[PDB]
Amino acid sequence: ITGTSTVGVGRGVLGDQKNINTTYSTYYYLQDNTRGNGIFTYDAKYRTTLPGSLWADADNQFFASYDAPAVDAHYYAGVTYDYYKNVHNRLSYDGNNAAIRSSVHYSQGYNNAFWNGSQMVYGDGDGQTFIPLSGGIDVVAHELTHAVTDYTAGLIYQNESGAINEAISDIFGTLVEFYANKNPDWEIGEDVYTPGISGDSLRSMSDPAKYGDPDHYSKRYTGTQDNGGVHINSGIINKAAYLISQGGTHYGVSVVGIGRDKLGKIFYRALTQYLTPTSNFSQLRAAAVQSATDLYGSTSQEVASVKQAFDAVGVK
Ligand SMILES: CC(C)C[C@H](NC(=O)[C@H](CN)NP(=O)(O)CNC(=O)OCc1ccccc1)C(=O)O
Ligand SMILES: [Ca+2]
Ligand SMILES: [Ca+2]
Ligand SMILES: [Ca+2]
Ligand SMILES: [Ca+2]
Ligand SMILES: [Zn+2]
Repeated sequence: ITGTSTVGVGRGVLGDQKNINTTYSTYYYLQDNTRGNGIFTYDAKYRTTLPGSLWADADNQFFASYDAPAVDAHYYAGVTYDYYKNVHNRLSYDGNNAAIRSSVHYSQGYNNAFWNGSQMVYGDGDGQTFIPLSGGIDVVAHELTHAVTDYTAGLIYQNESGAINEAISDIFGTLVEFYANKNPDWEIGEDVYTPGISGDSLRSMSDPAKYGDPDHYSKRYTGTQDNGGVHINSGIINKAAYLISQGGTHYGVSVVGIGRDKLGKIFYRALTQYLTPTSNFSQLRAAAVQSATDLYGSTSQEVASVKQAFDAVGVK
């Protein structure tokens, strides 16, 4: 909408107060004009029609329980935009400052979030498996990263290419969580998953097997569930990325860690310069090796560590 840029205040899903960029024109709307061509947050009103209504508020204060998922979807989309711009010199998901749209209160008791080809969509959860999913910065960044992937490598959402697609979203979701630097970890979704159980998460990148996901190619899933295991076999790539950053010895193979920032540079370059819609795990290894070679040189430690990490997870 046309209006003037304003700054509201509210509370997110976890009860934390934050400022949000809004737009005033009769109402105060969740429209942040400070980033690209805007970040826009919508109310789906417990229905499944999308996007719903651009979120309107009478007083620019967003402290109601119903407001909390919208506050966090809007704010964490901003953080994710900042990460891609400041760290990778990428302007929004398309690289040309496309408007970022999110809808909250999608459906009833909906235990998921997704990118629908055009926008982000967040359920509220059923209150037992999940609380509203936009409360997780890693979840928000995971979703926006699907848009980045779709505009760049275009990895098809099935089998190995789809597991790479998922892992890319977990990797950058985690790197955005570290960028914001509030309780960062290598787990996915811990802030919104199972409010009655402490210490768990949807997936672990450091130990995928903790939640039944493979941590070696020899343990990959080859059935048809979950689009051929896209959220299962992502564990093999997530583990490789964790090893590249943090190091470790895994199935007897030692990896010298190079840190998060270099992990992000290597995988961002692989995603945007080398991967294709049909890339498999072996091709991802080659893309990561080439990306590290471009950035750091063929004789570098960074190249050596990429190779060790893919060796450790059985990907040649
Ligand atoms: C229990 C759940 C929460 C685990 C997991 N979901 C996730 O890990 C993440 C949230 N953390 N959501 P996503 O990967 O973006 C789901 N996207 C999707 O299925 O696209 C399918 C799709 C394709 C095209 C258009 C629209 C949708 C699952 O869905 O199995
Ligand atoms: Ca209000
Ligand atoms: Ca965390
Ligand atoms: Ca996390
Ligand atoms: Ca929990
Ligand atoms: Zn995903």
